[PDB]
Amino acid sequence: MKMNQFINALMAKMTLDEKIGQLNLPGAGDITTGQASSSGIAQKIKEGKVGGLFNIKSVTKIKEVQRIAVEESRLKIPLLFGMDVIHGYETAFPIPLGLSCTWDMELIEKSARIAAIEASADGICWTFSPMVDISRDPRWGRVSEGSGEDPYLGAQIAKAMVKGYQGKDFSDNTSIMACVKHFALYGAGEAGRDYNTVDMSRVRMYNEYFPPYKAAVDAGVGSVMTSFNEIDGIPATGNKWLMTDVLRKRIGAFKGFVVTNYTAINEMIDHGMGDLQTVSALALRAGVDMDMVGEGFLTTLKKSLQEGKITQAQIDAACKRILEAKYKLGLFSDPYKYCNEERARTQIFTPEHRKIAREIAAQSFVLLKNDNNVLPLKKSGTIALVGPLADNRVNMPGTWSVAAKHAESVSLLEGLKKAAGNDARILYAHGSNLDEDKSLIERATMFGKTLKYDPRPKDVVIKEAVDIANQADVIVAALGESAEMSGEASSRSNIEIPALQRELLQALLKTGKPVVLVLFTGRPLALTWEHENVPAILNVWFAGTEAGDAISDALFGVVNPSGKLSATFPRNVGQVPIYYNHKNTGRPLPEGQWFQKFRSNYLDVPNDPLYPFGYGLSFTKFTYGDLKLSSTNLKGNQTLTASIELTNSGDYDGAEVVQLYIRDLVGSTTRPVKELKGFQKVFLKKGETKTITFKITPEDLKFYNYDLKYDWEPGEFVIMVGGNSRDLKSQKINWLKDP
Amino acid sequence: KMNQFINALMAKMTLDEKIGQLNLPGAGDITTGQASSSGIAQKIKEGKVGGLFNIKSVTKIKEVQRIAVEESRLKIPLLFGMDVIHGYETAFPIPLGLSCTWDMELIEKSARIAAIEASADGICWTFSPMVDISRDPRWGRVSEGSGEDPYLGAQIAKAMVKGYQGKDFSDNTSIMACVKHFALYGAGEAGRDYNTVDMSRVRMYNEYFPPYKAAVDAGVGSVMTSFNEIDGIPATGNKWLMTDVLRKRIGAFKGFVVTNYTAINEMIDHGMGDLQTVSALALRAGVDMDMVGEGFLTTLKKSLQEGKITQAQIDAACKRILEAKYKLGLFSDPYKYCNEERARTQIFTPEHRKIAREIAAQSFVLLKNDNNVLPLKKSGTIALVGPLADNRVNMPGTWSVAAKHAESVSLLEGLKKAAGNDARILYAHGSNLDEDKSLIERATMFGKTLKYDPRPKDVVIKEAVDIANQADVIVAALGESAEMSGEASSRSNIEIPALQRELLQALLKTGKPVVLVLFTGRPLALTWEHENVPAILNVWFAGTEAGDAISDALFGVVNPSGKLSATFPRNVGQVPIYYNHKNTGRPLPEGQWFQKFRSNYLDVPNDPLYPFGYGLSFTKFTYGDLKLSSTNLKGNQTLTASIELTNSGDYDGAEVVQLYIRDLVGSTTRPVKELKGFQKVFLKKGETKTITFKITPEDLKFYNYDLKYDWEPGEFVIMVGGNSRDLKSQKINWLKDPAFLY
Ligand SMILES: OC[C@H]1O[C@@H](O[C@H]2[C@H](O)[C@@H](O)[C@H](O)O[C@@H]2CO)[C@H](O)[C@@H](O)[C@@H]1O
Ligand SMILES: OC[C@H]1O[C@@H](O[C@H]2[C@H](O)[C@@H](O)[C@H](O)O[C@@H]2CO)[C@H](O)[C@@H](O)[C@@H]1O
Ligand SMILES: OC[C@H]1O[C@@H](O)[C@H](O)[C@@H](O)[C@@H]1O
Ligand SMILES: OC[C@H]1O[C@@H](O)[C@H](O)[C@@H](O)[C@@H]1O
Ligand SMILES: [Ca+2]
Repeated sequence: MKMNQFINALMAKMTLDEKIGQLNLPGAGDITTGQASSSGIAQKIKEGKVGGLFNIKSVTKIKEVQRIAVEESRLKIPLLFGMDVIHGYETAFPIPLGLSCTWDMELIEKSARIAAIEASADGICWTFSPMVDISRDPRWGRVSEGSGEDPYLGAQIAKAMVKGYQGKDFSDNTSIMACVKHFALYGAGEAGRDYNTVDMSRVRMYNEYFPPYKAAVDAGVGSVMTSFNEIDGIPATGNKWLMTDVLRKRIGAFKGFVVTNYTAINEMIDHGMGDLQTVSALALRAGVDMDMVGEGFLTTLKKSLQEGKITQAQIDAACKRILEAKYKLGLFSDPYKYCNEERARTQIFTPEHRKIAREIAAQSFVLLKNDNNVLPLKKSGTIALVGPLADNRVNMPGTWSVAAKHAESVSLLEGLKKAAGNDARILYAHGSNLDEDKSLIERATMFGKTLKYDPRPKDVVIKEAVDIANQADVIVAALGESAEMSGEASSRSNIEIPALQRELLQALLKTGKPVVLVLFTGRPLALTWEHENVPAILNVWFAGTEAGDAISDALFGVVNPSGKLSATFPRNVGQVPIYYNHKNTGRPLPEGQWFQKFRSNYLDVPNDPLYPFGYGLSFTKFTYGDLKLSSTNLKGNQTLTASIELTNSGDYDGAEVVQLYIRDLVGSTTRPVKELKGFQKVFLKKGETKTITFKITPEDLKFYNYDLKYDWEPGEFVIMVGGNSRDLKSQKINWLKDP
Repeated sequence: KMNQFINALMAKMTLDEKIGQLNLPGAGDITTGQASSSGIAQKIKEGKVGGLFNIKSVTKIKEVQRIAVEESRLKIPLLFGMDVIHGYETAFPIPLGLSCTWDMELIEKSARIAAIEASADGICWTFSPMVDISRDPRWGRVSEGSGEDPYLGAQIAKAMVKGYQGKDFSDNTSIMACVKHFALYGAGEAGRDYNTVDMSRVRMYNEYFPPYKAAVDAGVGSVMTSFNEIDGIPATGNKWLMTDVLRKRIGAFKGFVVTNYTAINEMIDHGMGDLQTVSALALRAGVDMDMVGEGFLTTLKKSLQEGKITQAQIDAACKRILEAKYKLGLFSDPYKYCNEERARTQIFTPEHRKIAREIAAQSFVLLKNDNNVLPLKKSGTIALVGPLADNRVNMPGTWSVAAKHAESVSLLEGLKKAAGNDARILYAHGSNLDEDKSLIERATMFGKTLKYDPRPKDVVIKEAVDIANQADVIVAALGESAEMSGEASSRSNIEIPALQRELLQALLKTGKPVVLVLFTGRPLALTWEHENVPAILNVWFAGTEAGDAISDALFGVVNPSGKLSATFPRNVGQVPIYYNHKNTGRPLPEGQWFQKFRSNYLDVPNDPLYPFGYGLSFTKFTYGDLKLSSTNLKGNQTLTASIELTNSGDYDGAEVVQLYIRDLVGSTTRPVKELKGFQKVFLKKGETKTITFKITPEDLKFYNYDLKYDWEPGEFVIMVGGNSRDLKSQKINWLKDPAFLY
């Protein structure tokens, strides 16, 4: 009895309403433990009207709910239990944007593995993750959930995430089904405003935005979630071209199912697509399989079928897909597969898990500036820790951490005191609130992620910090955003550090003491003034439940920072969108020659971002020899070997991310000045040299041309290697086809 | 006839002579007195020059044309072109400013006068109008266009072509127009000039193309390509664009295509290949004339010998250039536009300046007028303060290459004239343009300098404050310099320069009522100014008559009647923000900012500061309820929509009544509203008039997902008011007629 036979047999037993019921993923409402079977959701499950549920927590609650299905519904079809497990379950790793800066695919996969272990131990068998939306717009709150602006890096991370979640077998009780989102183009919302209109050409979609989604699918992701945005004037959720012709294009078949985003079907009414029945039929016809919360499928599909607006086959295909996911997950052989109390008791938020998170977090930090050897700090003397983010636990996990043990996180103050012990004195001061305008603080600290609010006049509180700082040999400024300043529906028209904090920072600098800016953020910020005036800048994103410890490992040099930016840091928001893989234009500005009239440039700011893609410093220094190519004249399907000597020429052991970029000089369409095509993170002891090697083939040269044909064209290419997208060793080559 | 004449001419022509017609080189300096031995002379004699541009003075142009007529083998005369953008010697407001008149008659007149002056000076071809839609205030070239709306843009494009070209090309008072820049130029990424452009086909057709199309339908003689790529192919080499779109219908276009300045050569930089390759690409795409770069002149013959182009491609391009010259009357009289007497009497005349002054005053947009600050009483004392208070050469704005910049009327000048003996005007610099001198320098190129005060800003501010304290009202002339906009004048910051904001603050702090007369070439972020300044008059850049026109507004000689053609954002973080937007699936209900999980920001409302079509008056206008002839229509019927407008204020005035239509449901998402009509009407104080609009299914059509141009049966909302924001509305139902389905 293989899957297809079993599933066909089952569906032959089902009524029309039961098939439709499988397509329903409703909101659950409150469920009183001890009386699940008589709760609001119970009746629906009993009537076969529920295919799955989500964001229900605890194996105890889940088992009982699952028992209603197994024992009290006619066919005893078990439910899927999903959740947003985004960057950890109870143990929280850094936010995804932070994790992507590790450029370490092993660590990425590992964090996903541990998340799956924890979530599955607590009854969850399906996560709405990874989010792989490409974005070039820092205003958008959701950049925190993604992996930056690059399709290659993004695609690599997609594979790592899906593999971590899903393992080699869906039926394993430590593996959960992943869900790539949000298909598609969500990250191009106009003016960085969440949910706003998206528009772009087909050729831009294929080269610049689609690749990460495709990587997830090729990796075997089990499901796909639709996006809130329209494309070509049709909401993704109702977009047949996208959901059928692209997603399920013959060769490269996606086998899983498509679930809508939260009431995305109903929102098509607001989009302007028609009434609930109309937009529901549109969604099903497009290839949508499961309806999240809005119940458009449940309440309208029969009427449409009776009216011949949809077919039985359409309903059947969607039903079968849901049932197949359940079968693959092991639910028809054991509906309680993911419900073991002892696993939940022993495998969640363990000391070992927290240790791994701590180690992973330290490798996500990006050191953006370190003048005059300020870092690492000596573990002696006195250290002043100042800022609205110095001593707060609940913000450390950042946004999208619904299952995290927020109140058990390690504050920076806590982590610092511990690491220092009796070797160094740690002094503390609030310094300032998150921002002037209390109402902004409030909407930025939703979901219980509150900060201590100081009712005293800002000058009073600053004077307090300055006077404390004057007693220290070095100041550590913990500034930046709060957790919920990014995330969903957290768009900012201003991407600077809040004025109040900058005013505070100014006061700290004026003490004359060395200041280290420890920066908390869920997005790229505009930091020109900070870069000019602060000796050392460490971007720690949001590091998770172990933030305080991981950050202290960095500060004292237990761990040498090795992160690299996966997204461009602009000089101001007026530069947006600014990104490394751009076209040359017909009037490029020669490097270093800002400003030039009649070139492509601004009157009031240079063209360069502040920090480019791939940027990141170390406590040590890395020296690149000259790029060596095995050939500069290639023919057909040959392999080019590119190699380079890398030397740790600094004072500390450390790792660096070696990056490979390729520029296609001439094409039938304009080609980007460069695109990432490989990378390698390597650790080097002080004074050690290693040969780093990349192997290139024509596959690395391919792109989607004007007719959307994926292929490469003969001609000249530039091969580049270095420690960021700007500082590169390069060499030109000629690559020819052959008859 | 023309066809027989040109065919015969072309039969006499050598390959090189045909190629030469396609050349539009830079001229280099031509010493008046020895044009026939100048640098450009030899090339003309050899038949290598199809035309020239930016040569000025009928005297010079006459002697250059003589070279072609008397000293070339076939005597084929030249076109003479120029950027006549908003007036020749008499400067009208910058285009964006002109757009705010919402007066198509006035607009056509300004073009008419501009053609009269240019043609009188030997010019027979203008690189105008630029009709690029833009939703990005950062782009300095918004100043050259007409805002963010396709319908208003299309109406203006039509009015401009009509004004220039008149009834017949061969009139010595008509010149050939050139709609630019085809296409999509105004969507350059991050508002940085020349930067990458990218969008969907369906957005192109509904949102960006219409103005270009109206130019063509109005009979524009030529089209200029743009610098941006499209779908990864530079416009100048984009065959789909230049041939499939531009020349889709039978005899739709029929004119010729010229490249932008070295746009072919720049395709090399784009990454499309070498000069020959990109030249051949351009010719195949449908480009006919090569501006400055000489890629056509130097490479076409080789490409032809190599089979990369065809003879017929060269012949077709050459043919179009000759037809242009034929239509313009050049083969009948190569000197037609070369009359010394016309040039002496018909240019920068008192009459022309008067008209410019009239038009300018109609282009101003009154953004705020609290507590009846405006209009000013012509009595007591008035303090004029700001870096734009007393400067002539900036008044004409950018793209005013033929303007009499130095003869422009400064604001101090106009005000003192108007005040006469009735009020005393007091002046003070207040501050420089910006705290950054190198920014000032680069923002005041092309000779448009501002006098620089080397004293400490605080000393100068105090100087102005002490003057202000002597006045009963203060007039602050602040904003941009002329060349802070225009080409390659992109700004990442769209506020009034910080130094000036600081000055402004010190003025308000005097307790005196302050009027902000704002000089700008772009929308600016003005939330703070709107919050603190009693009155705000946006004067754009009004031309050579700026001071007189502005003074007309200030004292109430002319009741301001302009309305924004582009949205004013609260900050650059909202960009792009525009009125004709999609609803999204999570729209923020009106008045409800902030709402979590709706489409909105944490730190700023969704609303711009001032919406499309916004404009105040010295008086007030009351709208009655919207009357519709029917709520249930079928097939090709006419809906009549009427409304009572009443002047309920204290002054005579005009207001622009705007018609918007919303298509509620569609096979694709439809914008929450679209401008579909307008009428500007003058009303005596207390007068009431019935404004009427005729609506048909044509007004309902759009380009669907498959790019089919059609309307769909269903509900629509008809809206009327003096704002894209404040409207009377009514829903209707419109069905197809089964009988007439074809
Ligand atoms: O001046 C208008 C016209 O100038 C064009 O050429 C520039 C050129 O780019 C620059 O190198 C030189 O120093 O100045 C000349 C003339 O100003 C420019 O390329 C055009 O876009 C511009 O419209
Ligand atoms: O909670 C996450 C989820 O909430 C969704 O519904 C919101 C709803 O918009 C709001 O009115 C209510 O107060 O909170 C609920 C749920 O907390 C929201 O629409 C989703 O996008 C969001 O992911
Ligand atoms: O929680 C389920 C879904 O809720 C939606 O509102 C979010 O946009 C998704 O990212 C999330 O997976
Ligand atoms: O001078 C002719 C052309 O020069 C170009 O550089 C400008 O961008 C065009 O708008 C202008 O018409
Ligand atoms: Ca190539």
